[PDB]
Amino acid sequence: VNIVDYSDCFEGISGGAIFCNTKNKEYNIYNKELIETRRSPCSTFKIVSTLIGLEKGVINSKESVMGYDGTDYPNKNWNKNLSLEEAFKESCVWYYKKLINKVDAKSVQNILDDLKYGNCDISEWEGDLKNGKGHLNGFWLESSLQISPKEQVQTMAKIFEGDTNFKKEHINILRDIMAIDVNDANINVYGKTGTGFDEKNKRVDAWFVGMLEREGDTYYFAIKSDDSNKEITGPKVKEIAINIIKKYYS
Ligand SMILES: *C(=O)N1C[C@H](NOS(=O)(=O)O)CC[C@H]1C(N)=O
Repeated sequence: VNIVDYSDCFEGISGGAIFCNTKNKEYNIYNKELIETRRSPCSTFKIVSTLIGLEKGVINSKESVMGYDGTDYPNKNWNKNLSLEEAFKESCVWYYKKLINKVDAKSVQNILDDLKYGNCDISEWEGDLKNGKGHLNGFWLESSLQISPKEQVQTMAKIFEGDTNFKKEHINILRDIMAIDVNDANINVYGKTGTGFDEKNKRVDAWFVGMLEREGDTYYFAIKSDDSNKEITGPKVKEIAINIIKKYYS
């Protein structure tokens, strides 16, 4: 465990980072207190909910559809019968809500328990209804389920090193749809953003979680901001994460 200083890449934004290479158990940690603090995963839960849906047969491939019903949404790309790949990349809430609501709560509880997914608390299945957004809510969106950045990395490692019971075919579907382009062909980066606002503490939950492959070595990582500035989003923390990867992990 090496404590490191990534502050320059954070460019004044409050946050922390953890990178882990499980081949040589080297843990690089910036802001240890924050890296161990549990918070809502927000849209980073799509990594796990995709695997749940695949395991239960609700979806089957990166083409799979969830039967769009014509409801009007402000994001143009949500207004279609989009595939799993598109729903993941567009963070389509209705698709992932419909997917998870086809799965019984005990199945979800047991999968989160097996993954050690933070507090594994799905008690508020409906999510944070007091925000007024109704069915555009759930236990993983600023609600009962909470996970620390370190636990995110531990979960990512368990999944992608083949240490869970999820099918290898399903893990490869997730790998494919998580791949991002960082304009450097010598590293393969995979990840997912998440954005929430913690109404209790007046702080954002801005995430980028994923993995980095660079010539035989693999690093599992989680970058997290808790800034009070509502402008700080998942996509913004992904930029920060990419800056760290290019500076320290290339
Ligand atoms: C996920 O955190 N969410 C879904 C959607 N995409 O967020 S992301 O760009 O950080 O991946 C909008 C924000 C949030 C939500 N409100 O559900």
